[PDB]
Amino acid sequence: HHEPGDLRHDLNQQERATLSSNVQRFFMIGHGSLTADAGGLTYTVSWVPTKQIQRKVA
Amino acid sequence: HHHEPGDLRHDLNQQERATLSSNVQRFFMIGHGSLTADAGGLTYTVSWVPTKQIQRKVA
Amino acid sequence: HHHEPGDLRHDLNQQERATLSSNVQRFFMIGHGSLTADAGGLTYTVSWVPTKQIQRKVA
Amino acid sequence: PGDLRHDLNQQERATLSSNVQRFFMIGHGSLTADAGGLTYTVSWVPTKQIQRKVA
Ligand SMILES: [Cl-]
Ligand code: NA
Ligand code: NA
Repeated sequence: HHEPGDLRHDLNQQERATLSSNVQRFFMIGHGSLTADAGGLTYTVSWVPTKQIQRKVA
Repeated sequence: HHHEPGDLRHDLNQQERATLSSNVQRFFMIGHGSLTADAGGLTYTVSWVPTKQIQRKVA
Repeated sequence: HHHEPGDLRHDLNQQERATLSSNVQRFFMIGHGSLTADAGGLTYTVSWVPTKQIQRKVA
Repeated sequence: PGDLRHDLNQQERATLSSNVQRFFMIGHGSLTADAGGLTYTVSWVPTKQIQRKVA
């Protein structure tokens, strides 16, 4: 799988999996923005993650 | 009692929503989209063409 | 286990998609299309007329 | 072009051509058609080394 040079580059699997879950949950409970264009869909959401992760990415 | 936003999720059924949430989760895990440090926190953004059944509805 | 977008790729067979992926990798290496910055990250976009066979499937 | 590839070296540009190629196959991005022909677009964050350069 692709290894992007964004904030996931500094997180371990557990931490990345915690964040993947955050995003999936937010999508289900109505948070963020799902929009469509010519291309397809874009989902965007912002949040403050748990402190353990927040210290690492903030 | 979850918020029900008026974005594209407004046009989609529960199954369609659950499928897309799965796309978003997996995309996060497989390194797609962009995870940046925003003002106070994180922003995750990802773009994709959904599977055919959903594509029919959104296109 | 890959994502199966409902875009034109939905309508193409494995070999036609293989060929197009090659067309795209080639175009990138020879200066075609446009590689630009943000969205957070990179966007690459390229337009082209594919072979007559693929052409008929996609129009 | 005088886009980002202008400033990227051969290893970097090859890496990205491989990203683009793999993303096409794994279903990421958007393949659409016009009266023209086909358009493929995909966005992504490259490996740190390249992301550090283009951001
Ligand atoms: Cl948000
Ligand atoms: Na896609
Ligand atoms: Na086109």
